[PDB]
Amino acid sequence: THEIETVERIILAAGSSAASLADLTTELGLARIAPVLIDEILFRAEPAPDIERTEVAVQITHRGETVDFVLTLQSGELIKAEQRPVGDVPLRIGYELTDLIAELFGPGAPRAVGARSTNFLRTTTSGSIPGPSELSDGFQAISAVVAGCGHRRPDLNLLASHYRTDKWGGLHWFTPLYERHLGEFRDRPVRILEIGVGGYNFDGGGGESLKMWKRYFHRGLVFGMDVFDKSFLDQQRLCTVRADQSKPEELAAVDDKYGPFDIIIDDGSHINGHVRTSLETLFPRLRSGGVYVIEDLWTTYAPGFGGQAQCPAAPGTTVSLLKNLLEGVQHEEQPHAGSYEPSYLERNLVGLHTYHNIAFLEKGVNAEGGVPAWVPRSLDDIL
Amino acid sequence: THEIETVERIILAAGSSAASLADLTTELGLARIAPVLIDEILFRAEPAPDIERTEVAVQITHRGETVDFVLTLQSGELIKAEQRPVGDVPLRIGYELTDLIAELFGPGAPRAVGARSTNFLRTTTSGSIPGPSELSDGFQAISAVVAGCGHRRPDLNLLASHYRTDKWGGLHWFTPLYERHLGEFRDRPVRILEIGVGGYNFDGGGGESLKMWKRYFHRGLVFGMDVFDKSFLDQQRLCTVRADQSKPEELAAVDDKYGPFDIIIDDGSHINGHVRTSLETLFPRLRSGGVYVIEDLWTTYAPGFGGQAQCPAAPGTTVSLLKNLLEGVQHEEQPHAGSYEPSYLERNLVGLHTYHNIAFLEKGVNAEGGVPAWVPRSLDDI
Amino acid sequence: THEIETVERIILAAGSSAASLADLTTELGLARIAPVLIDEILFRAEPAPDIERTEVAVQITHRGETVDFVLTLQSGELIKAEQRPVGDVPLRIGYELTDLIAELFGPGAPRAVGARSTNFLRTTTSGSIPGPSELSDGFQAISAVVAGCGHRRPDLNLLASHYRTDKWGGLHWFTPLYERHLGEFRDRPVRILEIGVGGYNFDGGGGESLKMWKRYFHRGLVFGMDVFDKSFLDQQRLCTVRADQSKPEELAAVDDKYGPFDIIIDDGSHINGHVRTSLETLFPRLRSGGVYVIEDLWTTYAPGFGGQAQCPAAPGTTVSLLKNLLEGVQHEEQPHAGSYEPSYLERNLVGLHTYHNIAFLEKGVNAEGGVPAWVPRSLDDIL
Amino acid sequence: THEIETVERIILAAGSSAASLADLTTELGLARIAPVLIDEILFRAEPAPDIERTEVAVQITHRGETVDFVLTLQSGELIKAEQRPVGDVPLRIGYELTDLIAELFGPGAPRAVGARSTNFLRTTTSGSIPGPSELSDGFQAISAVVAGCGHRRPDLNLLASHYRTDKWGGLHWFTPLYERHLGEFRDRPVRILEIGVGGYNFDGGGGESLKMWKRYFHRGLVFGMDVFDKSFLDQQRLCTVRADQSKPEELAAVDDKYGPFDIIIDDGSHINGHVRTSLETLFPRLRSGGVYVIEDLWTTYAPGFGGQAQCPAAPGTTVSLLKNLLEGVQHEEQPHAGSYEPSYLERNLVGLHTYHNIAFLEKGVNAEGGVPAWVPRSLDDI
Ligand SMILES: Nc1ncnc2c1ncn2[C@@H]1O[C@H](CSCC[C@H](N)C(=O)O)[C@@H](O)[C@H]1O
Ligand SMILES: Nc1ncnc2c1ncn2[C@@H]1O[C@H](CSCC[C@H](N)C(=O)O)[C@@H](O)[C@H]1O
Ligand SMILES: Nc1ncnc2c1ncn2[C@@H]1O[C@H](CSCC[C@H](N)C(=O)O)[C@@H](O)[C@H]1O
Ligand SMILES: Nc1ncnc2c1ncn2[C@@H]1O[C@H](CSCC[C@H](N)C(=O)O)[C@@H](O)[C@H]1O
Ligand SMILES: [Mg+2]
Ligand SMILES: [Mg+2]
Ligand SMILES: [Mg+2]
Ligand SMILES: [Mg+2]
Repeated sequence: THEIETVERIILAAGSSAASLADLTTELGLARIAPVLIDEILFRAEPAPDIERTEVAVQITHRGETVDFVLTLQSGELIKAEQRPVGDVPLRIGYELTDLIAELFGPGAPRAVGARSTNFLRTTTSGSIPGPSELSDGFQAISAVVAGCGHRRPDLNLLASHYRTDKWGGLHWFTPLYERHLGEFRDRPVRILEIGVGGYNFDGGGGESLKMWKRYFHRGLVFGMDVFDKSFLDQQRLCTVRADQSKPEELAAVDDKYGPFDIIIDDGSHINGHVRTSLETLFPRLRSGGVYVIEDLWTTYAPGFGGQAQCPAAPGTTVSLLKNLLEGVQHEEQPHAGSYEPSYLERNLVGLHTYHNIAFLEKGVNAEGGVPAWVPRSLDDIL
Repeated sequence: THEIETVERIILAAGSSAASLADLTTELGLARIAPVLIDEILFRAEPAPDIERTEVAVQITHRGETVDFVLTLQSGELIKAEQRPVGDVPLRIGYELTDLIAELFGPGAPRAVGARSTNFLRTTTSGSIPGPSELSDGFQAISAVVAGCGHRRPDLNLLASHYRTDKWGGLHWFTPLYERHLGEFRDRPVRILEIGVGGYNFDGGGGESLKMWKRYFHRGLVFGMDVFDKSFLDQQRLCTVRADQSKPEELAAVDDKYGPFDIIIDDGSHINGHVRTSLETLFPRLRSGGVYVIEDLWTTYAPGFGGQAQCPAAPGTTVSLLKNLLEGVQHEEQPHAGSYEPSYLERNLVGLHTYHNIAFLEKGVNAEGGVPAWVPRSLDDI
Repeated sequence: THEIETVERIILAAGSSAASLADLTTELGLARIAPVLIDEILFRAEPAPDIERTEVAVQITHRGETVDFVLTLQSGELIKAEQRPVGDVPLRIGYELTDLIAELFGPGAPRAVGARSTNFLRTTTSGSIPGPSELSDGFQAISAVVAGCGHRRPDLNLLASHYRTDKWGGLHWFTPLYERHLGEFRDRPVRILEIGVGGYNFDGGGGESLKMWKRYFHRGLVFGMDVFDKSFLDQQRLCTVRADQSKPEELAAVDDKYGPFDIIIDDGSHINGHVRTSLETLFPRLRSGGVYVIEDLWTTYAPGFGGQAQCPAAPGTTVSLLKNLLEGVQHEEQPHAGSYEPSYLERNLVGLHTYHNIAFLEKGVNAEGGVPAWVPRSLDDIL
Repeated sequence: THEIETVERIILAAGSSAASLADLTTELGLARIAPVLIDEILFRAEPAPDIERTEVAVQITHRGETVDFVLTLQSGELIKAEQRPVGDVPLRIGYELTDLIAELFGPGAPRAVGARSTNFLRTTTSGSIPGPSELSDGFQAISAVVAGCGHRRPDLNLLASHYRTDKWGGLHWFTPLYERHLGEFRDRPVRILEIGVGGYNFDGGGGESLKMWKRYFHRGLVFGMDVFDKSFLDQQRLCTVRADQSKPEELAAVDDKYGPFDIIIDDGSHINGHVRTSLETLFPRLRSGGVYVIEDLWTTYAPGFGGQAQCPAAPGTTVSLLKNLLEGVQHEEQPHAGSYEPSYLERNLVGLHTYHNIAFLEKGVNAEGGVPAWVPRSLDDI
């Protein structure tokens, strides 16, 4: 929890004042911040290009202190980093700590120039003209690390295919919809909760969507909730929590410890009652201006999921809930006793987006007022 | 019809090849195109700033030919243009015809530099530092005209307030939602249909929203359908049509004459049956990738509009329709005991956006396939 | 200085974590934050529409505390606000304090829905159908206040015409260039310095550009430096400083007290030596990744400005400086003794943008390395 | 020439009216257009994912006619397409011709939903939950093809690395600067000229940058000029031309045949005189609002490239030229003792962008007027 807190403080400083970032850099120090930034460069530079073992140095300096890391990249292998000297590495990237913190965790347009220093094959051990492979592999190696040092907008469809989540590809085509409804939050220091880590009780299974969310939300903290243990996936900005979406107390404990959440995604049991329980408990805890997403609406018709093989969808099914939420947004126009008090969902659901197998709920203040009484409601009133 | 066609050709060439624009400029000529561009400038420069009567010259040149216009701006007065010599007018703007066509009807980011020439008070009415009012009115006048010569993104909320449509302000707050769902089409040569011009049978009334759509869609042709005549609102890129949204034949005639439409907006009678008839007839005619919008969902509960004062909403009411459209998007996941072929709305509705008093329908191909049979449907399958 | 500090803390919290904003709201309290937000609504809602005197209520609530303000709008008059009851004002806007802080000072896309509550003529004292003026003036009045409650992107050309600065209109056409080079910083908590407040020694003169920068940078602190007093213009997010751009010590004192600056604009004396002194002293103090802007390059040829009526421009003139800066960006490719050490401007100028009467300097690390020795430099080397 | 013209007509119609697209689809027909679209899909879907041989079907329909293609993807292998029946292929993508034309060559935001149909493993090779590799390879294959069917914004840095051009990586870092200055033209039907195809006189060499420009400008026609033959690189939207940048007649011939150009990039000999000759001849031919780019400013100091090893840079060297262009932008503010008429570069250069080893020149109208005579020029004037 102190670890998540330290990464968060760096993320927030990246988007704050110069004085705030200076205070944090002075407080934590280069030795402590550097490894967090190298961890990000490794996660973002993946995957390594199809090249022979090639070393690339990253040097971070701050107020007279400098730390050097040598990253090793090779076709089909996890990129590795080591705090080591760089004098014999002809591929080098240099950064002021303030610049690298912004490059990785800063909001706003990626910088096109001036964020770093570069040394590319200024000396070659081969001879005078560097070998073809040496030159080719060099270009690819330094380019891969540079790509991992920044926050250039990624393509969520490509990320989904790379991390192997079923949010994109033949089973579902949700990623462009996520870009539409969540893209305005990409530069924001978000806390995202996804219910359903993936992999069920299979050992070593799941986390694909969580890694995608970590990559897309460069300033985000990703939380994954599952009834089964997923602690093996825990990493920088990615925390798994063991909890049951059927139990309101367990849901509230997740929010009490890791919330509040800007975005909540239901991709869990798909059991009709669990979807409803999760929305009733977490929608009031969701940040106002946030988005609640329900994936796999098809379970509405599957008895094995507490659904009913009937259309219109049976009450207590996800499609019936979505239809009621739709009418709820119009609560102020509905016939009601003056004493009527709107439900939480009626007052706090400002937008409903329904697509195939997915719904997006926008939380906000639904209180613009019903059509005034002085508006004609009949030709009788017109006349 | 030839007039609407000429403006359309200019708009389409503005986003085409150099050869296509060259061919159109050669065929129509400067004398014909320039008045279309001046009309746009007058429409987009409005309103005139709070200044005393001030003249600004606009000169358009093309392949050895040049035409001069002098615009007159004054507080509270309609901006006027006359084809006259620039002469002594000390506020001047010059353009190559190609640059002005792109500036007014071109897609893409507004140019920040190099699109025109300018002369500002090289000669004053004193012979030296101009009078305080001459300088202030001069800056305001030339700035107003230049603003009218481009396609810089407008604020739809401010346009709705300026043109006085109820789409924004206290009765409704729809304009930001329109920006969200129609913003991607602002650079497109769209044909927009709004059912409901406004003003009912009152003389000289309506057209506020149509003027807003003309200002927002700088490459768009705006069509307003109304059961009553609204020909007095007719102007460049803005055509009114007399037709009844309750009658499928009249809706089809509107589409056959002025379609197809990228965007259709129902802001008409608000009578439940008319909303259903308009959607059933025009949704199939809407361009795929287009957006159908229904305003005033409240009439769902008003008996005077064919509504029923009950909740859940009665069958045959707009909210009930929206709930059925929502379920139809999931048609591939629904149980179908025998041969089923999806309805048009099930197959062509890809997205439903429901807010307070407004719904946005995205038309497309809804055929990604239902969940495959090999997917577990129960722990017994597990 | 405690005032600037308090507005800054609110601005930074608007773009931080939920916990950070909660901590600040709890610390300062609604009573202290509310007036800062009302001050912004008045500055941004200006000008009032051409309407008869109309009242619009803004109500801000936070954790069981609520404060009500009544804004009065009238054709040709400064919008006024008073902490007052709202029961008899039929035009009302309601906000949670967290939502209003983000709406005014938050980074990111303006919210399209759910940020506030609205009451529009639910009761009219006139009768049942409100009068035409009453209805028309109402629409305009509430719309104007709503526009002042947010950060919807403004048009810098229109702002320049409204505030009456010569950056746009016949004398200059710089505002679209400012949008191009400074637009990526609009959502950033910037500190901007403009040298030249305007109005010279004329009493009550100047500040037009400063008000424009305050309006455009909704999260920004605007600083205006002038040899003459301009304290009468001082307001929320807008501080004037008496200092001389000819004196390096006075320039450094401005940066020591109000810096560091993300953006510095020279629109002052236009005296060739003052432009050079200002750039030599403040470019090293400018934030890396920031922009230095020099307006009115025409003084390069005006003897009355220490210029020379000659072309090519004489050494010590702004155009000559810009040409040397241009060559300086290529310092690594220039013939030099190996011992050569790049100047500050050579090492820290990554981009030079020259337009008519204006130049934009991008500060960053100019250290990608010169063309390697192993690159053929002659057909002799080729053969 | 007719082939380049047919692809150009398709691209222009993709951003035109419904009527214009309808007319082109009727005139050319599905049989003619579909192979152009399949060629784009193969170019944009590359590279194939690291999978075992997998087939993906693409079906395009138009007014009662439908054609089927089966694409084959395999690790390290060139993606192949064949016009064959979809048959049993379990990975399928369907498109209406109009939707596919817009998806590949349309301007504007990529569509997030409704642009196509899809079938994914409705039948597996086991009869039940597909084999682990069948499912993984299936997701990768269909995703790769769908990616190739659209105009989603690419990362120019990644494209430069994928196509292996030195515009990015250790020798140069220009691609983000290209995104800044050319990004606004990505949705435009551009004609781009790069002087310098690459590969010199080595057999089979060059074209890396030309392939990058084709991928980035999804509506663009790419032209590569080189003194040596590069016809082997010729492909859809990518034409090589043999011409000498030292010879004004050859540069004019390139423009007369394949112009006018929205963007011209000098990455050729790097010989100082050739850079000056190319700019003097082609800048007047460049579209106003267009961008002229000069790479490799370092040759300014290299005697083997006509440079002089001195600083300040010698007259007749590229850096000296850039310094003179910078001063020319201020031509209206310069003292002119007698009648002066500005040069072409003074009148048509509106912006100069100088970075390390690269310059971006914006062409436009540089005529805002010098400072008016009534402006004080001295405290004596004050
Ligand atoms: N009651 C419950 N509470 C929480 N998680 C549950 C649950 N029942 C099942 N789950 C988990 O929900 C997950 C659904 S699979 C999630 C896949 C992942 N989101 C991706 O897109 O890659 C499984 O891992 C399962 O263990
Ligand atoms: N059956 C029908 N067919 C078409 N238009 C109809 C109609 N019944 C009523 N209308 C028209 O629908 C309009 C509704 S008011 C439209 C307001 C306008 N869109 C604005 O925002 O400014 C009226 O002008 C009315 O005459
Ligand atoms: N040496 C100096 N140091 C600082 N400011 C100076 C100065 N000499 C003159 N100035 C101030 O520079 C200003 C130039 S006018 C600035 C106009 C303003 N930026 C706008 O665009 O609206 C004058 O107010 C003048 O008093
Ligand atoms: N006079 C001349 N006219 C045209 N091309 C020339 C030339 N002299 C040399 N060239 C060509 O200029 C090219 C320079 S290398 C181009 C690299 C390519 N743009 C890339 O980024 O991948 C060589 O292919 C060379 O043959
Ligand atoms: Mg799932
Ligand atoms: Mg309405
Ligand atoms: Mg000035
Ligand atoms: Mg090069």
